[PDB]
Amino acid sequence: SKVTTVVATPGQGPDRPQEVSYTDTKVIGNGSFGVVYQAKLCDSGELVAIKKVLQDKRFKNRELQIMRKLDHCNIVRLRYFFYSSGDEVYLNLVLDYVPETVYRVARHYSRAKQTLPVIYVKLYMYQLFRSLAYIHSFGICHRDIKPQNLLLDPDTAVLKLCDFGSAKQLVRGEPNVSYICSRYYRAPELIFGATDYTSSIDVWSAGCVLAELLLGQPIFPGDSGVDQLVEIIKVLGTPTREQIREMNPNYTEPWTKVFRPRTPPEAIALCSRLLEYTPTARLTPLEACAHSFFDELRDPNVKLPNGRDTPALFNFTTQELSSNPPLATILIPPHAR
Amino acid sequence: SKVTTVVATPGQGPDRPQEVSYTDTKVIGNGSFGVVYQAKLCDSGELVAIKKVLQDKRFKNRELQIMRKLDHCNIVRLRYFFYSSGDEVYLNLVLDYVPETVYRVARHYSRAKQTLPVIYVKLYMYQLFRSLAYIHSFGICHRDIKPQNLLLDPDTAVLKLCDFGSAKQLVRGEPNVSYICSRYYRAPELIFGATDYTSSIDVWSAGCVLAELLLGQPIFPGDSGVDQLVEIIKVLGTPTREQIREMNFPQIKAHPWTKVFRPRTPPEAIALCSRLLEYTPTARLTPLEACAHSFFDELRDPNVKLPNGRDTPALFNFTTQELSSNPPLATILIPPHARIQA
Ligand SMILES: O=C1NC(=O)C(c2cccc(Cl)c2)=C1Nc1ccc(Cl)c(C(=O)O)c1
Ligand SMILES: O=C1NC(=O)C(c2cccc(Cl)c2)=C1Nc1ccc(Cl)c(C(=O)O)c1
Repeated sequence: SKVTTVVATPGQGPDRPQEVSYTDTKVIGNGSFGVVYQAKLCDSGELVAIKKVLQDKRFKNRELQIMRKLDHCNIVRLRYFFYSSGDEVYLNLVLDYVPETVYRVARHYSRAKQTLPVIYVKLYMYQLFRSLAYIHSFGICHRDIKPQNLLLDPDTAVLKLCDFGSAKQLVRGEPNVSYICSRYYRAPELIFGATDYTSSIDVWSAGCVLAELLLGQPIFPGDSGVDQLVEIIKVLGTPTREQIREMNPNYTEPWTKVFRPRTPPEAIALCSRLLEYTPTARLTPLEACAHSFFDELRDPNVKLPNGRDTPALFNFTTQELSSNPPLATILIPPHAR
Repeated sequence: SKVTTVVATPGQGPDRPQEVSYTDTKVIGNGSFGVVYQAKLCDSGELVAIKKVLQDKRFKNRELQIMRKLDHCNIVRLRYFFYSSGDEVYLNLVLDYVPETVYRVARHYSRAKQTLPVIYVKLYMYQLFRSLAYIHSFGICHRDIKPQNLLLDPDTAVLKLCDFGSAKQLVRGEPNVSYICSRYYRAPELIFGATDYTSSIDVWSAGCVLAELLLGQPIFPGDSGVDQLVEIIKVLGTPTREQIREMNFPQIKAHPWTKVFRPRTPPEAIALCSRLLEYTPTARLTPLEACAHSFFDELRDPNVKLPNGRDTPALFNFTTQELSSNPPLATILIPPHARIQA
């Protein structure tokens, strides 16, 4: 059918635009400040997604700047970006296409009264943590970690983090808005309105995703900040004054009984280390990958339930390990090339 | 059949302990910080609600203290309150029982593609505003105005505000937490984390309820603070710096509200919405000023009746306390035929 041709700029490297053509354009949903479509590149016949947002024009788009700077196997990649109109100027990001979301998958198991096999919970959570160790190493915080922003390829078990419309370089000393991050996944300090939060808010969110995958429903639900805190308190106990001071300095004023009996002790151990009141006490993304809960992924014989091999899991780079190099000794198993 | 008898304290009358007996304790759902049961009073065979919450001896119950001082035709009345067993202490509040909530009713119309007949939108919204004018006159802010806390009697069209588990006396100068209020109904200043907010946050919430009833769905939805703001901006335009300062993004302009609602929607309803949903807290109408808005002129008509043939509920029995906010408004709030000597 219809073929659109544009002059787009590659996401990485030399700023040397090239002609790009795509076809079969259908709307595939909705993201942050725009609309995501799916289309097929004519040259390679490969499927891609195209996010499209209105552009300020006398202002540089922050999502685009953060994206042109990332290259990781667990993050959707910016392939190109170009401008289009409708006066109104539109910015178009040409990203990797991924068929499913962790959201929709978990829901399937949920209404069928089934619980996602723990092997997948491991594969998915591990990859999310690698992606976080990576962007954090650049001082970037996603600020919207929730199941809906976790894409999955069903057959390969590869997971990619997406939607960077809320991502931001967090600089010690500068303040940041506290109204970011979706309900159920917001870290306590965000609920208490803190504006001096660090990247550990992403870890709390990830902790909520893990717990949700093991539980079969959100662990800290609530229509208001108050309700959510009541849920959090029911599990982490009441915050000591010291703990309240470390989340937000301007306040105003078991863990096994939580999950079914089958659930592995490691999973619960990891949860408790992620979901902590004190921001500095939560594990770092990298420290999480090296947690025993992921030891099965480091087994040489591990395979997917469909018979296939696991995705790339050990191809760590120096950038990725910068957070804490000595961890390579665990992160990279003996057999791994 | 089982029967429970307890010695409770009247809700407002002088402290003369009364023996109360009830039967049929059945669960009706979750109220903030507790569970609410339904029960039938033995004698009158009248239904009541009983909100049971955990009472930690360290402090006195703030919801209880607030409700004991309240008595208005559009607010749930605290009939009696007594303590009970559990190894913990449970505070029990015997409240008026009302069969439906605005949430459930707007929902039936919603998942069937119809909107609530405007006459009902008027009756319900007006009563909500009276209830707000009243508690605000005491300096109390509900802080959780949403469809689920708006009870309705189907036959009489009477509306009662409930769930005061978040209500608080707001004192100029003292700070207040900003994580109160349910998503979709939070005023901008709350989203921006403000801690010096006034009772006008209840008005913003009420504005969201009105818009929702006219629209058939929430007017400012969003899973995050950011999303909600984008929705608010799409309609109120971008906040000027001055407006941001009084409260404490891809710039968009003023959105003619009429584009927002269905065509057929009354100009008065839209006018009222715009005057309620304002960035500047001090610019939003007061509860009382809202009741006197032209959108409610039909309720002041002497011939007005309910679609089921019945008369409208009490709407003009205003008290001095209620009007304290601005006495001169009585001249409009109390229509002529409501002044005819008996
Ligand atoms: O294949 C994709 N690459 C992407 O970058 C995204 C994506 C997903 C969420 C937000 C943004 Cl900004 C982009 C894809 N998919 C997508 C887009 C919108 C929706 Cl609404 C859904 C979905 O939930 O199914 C998936
Ligand atoms: O008849 C009632 N008197 C009341 O004060 C309440 C009520 C409603 C909401 C919160 C609280 Cl704390 C009490 C009633 N009803 C009620 C209680 C719980 C639920 Cl969960 C629902 C409901 O939504 O159906 C209605």
